[PDB]
Amino acid sequence: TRPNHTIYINNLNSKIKKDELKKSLHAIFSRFGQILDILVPRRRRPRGQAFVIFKEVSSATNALRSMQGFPFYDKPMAIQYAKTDK
RNA sequence: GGAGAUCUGAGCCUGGGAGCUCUCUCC
Repeated sequence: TRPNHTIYINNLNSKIKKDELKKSLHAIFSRFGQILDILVPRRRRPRGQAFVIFKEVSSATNALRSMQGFPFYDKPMAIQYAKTDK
């Protein structure tokens, strides 16, 4: 995997509802750059992962570095570059 | 077809979870 516009965040707190996770993510990650969209996809079992698509790859890079392992709803975020740019 | 829905619909697969397929709702 290599840098791209989208970051993949797993290990989120599934106890939080979708909309509240999307807005918290937007408020914290918008600090690094303009965000085009945030996806919290529906999966077979409790959704605990999201995609944040920044407008500039530089924003995804600093975000990936700064917020790596940072507590988010009492759970440390595990951040990656998306396998496929979204 | 499109858009949504399960810690609050479901069966498989996985067995150190970015998997597949259904069902339902709306257009």
